Amino acid sequence: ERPTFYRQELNKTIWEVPERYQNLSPVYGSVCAAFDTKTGLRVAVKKLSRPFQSIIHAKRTYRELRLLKHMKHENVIGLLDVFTPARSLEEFNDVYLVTHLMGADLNNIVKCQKLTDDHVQFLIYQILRGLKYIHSADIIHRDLKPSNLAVNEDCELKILDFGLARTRWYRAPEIMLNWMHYNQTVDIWSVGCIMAELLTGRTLFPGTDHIDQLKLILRLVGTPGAELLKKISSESARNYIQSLTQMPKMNFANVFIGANPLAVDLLEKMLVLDSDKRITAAQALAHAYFAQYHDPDDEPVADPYDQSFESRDLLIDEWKSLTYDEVISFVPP
Ligand SMILES: CCNC(=O)c1cn2ncnc(Nc3cc(C(=O)NOC)ccc3C)c2c1C
Repeated sequence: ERPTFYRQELNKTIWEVPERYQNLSPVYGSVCAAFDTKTGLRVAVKKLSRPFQSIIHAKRTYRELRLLKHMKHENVIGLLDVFTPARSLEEFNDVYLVTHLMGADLNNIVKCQKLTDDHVQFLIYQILRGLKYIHSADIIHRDLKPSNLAVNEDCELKILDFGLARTRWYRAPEIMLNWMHYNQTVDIWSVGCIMAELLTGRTLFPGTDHIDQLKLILRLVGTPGAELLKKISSESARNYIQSLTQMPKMNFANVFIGANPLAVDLLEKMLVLDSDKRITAAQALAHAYFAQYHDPDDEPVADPYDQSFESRDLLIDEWKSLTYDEVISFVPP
């Protein structure tokens, strides 16, 4: 039961999409905003770039599609559709993924603007809820930031681009210097930088380079204590820390002047150097800063997700064909 595609040489790249998708307006892939005719609903259409013209892209293509098909949560971007103009696995070299189009990202909401505590509470609460879900399926975002967080006019939020990362202002210090083995709280640190910027209106750690980034982070969290350093195996990481000039951790109360007391408590719990001791998503959800929204019975986790392919070393065409299977087997929500 195929459909009828049309061609749009607009962008500097050719778009070949189904009839229902009209008024393509451009906005690892090029994305267009478009108007779905079948639903009168505005969507986001993504054309994957050279999905199968390199082994890394091939695997990433398969990875992104599996994740989108499996993830069903109100705070995690969902897949409306996936298609290709190709009529056979031999013709397949293009992949399109369609999503809901939201009104704005977080990069603009705080665009030189301070929010209200309730606004912040609600935004951060949804990130944590969507994060708990993703983390439960054993997926980590890795590059969470204002731009991949999509919000609509009613402040309802969805997480974008998770699990692909397998733009320095939101990365955990341990994932930046490559020291102490990282865990899921790497996303918790990003949330910290985002929640802070949401309350203050300014970028928490607005670095100008890798080295200068660690500077700012350490200016606030203070240099790693003996407890942390003793757990750091990397010699190169140890040489760097031991070479820095000692610095005390600041009191977040005298940093986040005026913010709701509990906000500062949650913050302090999120912006910790010790990944071992950083609060988790599920744990941050139970925090009192969220008593108005917290609901232990409406904070779902993900059904088991088979990721074994991650340990696969296949050929481009093997990845290509597996994707083709995911494409044709797709059924809309
Ligand atoms: C607030 C205004 N902006 C938007 O609505 C908006 C802006 N973009 N930009 C890029 N991609 C978007 N969606 C998307 C995300 C993934 C994905 O997340 N796969 O990675 C696991 C896959 C395909 C698509 C189409 C997107 C949306 C929905």
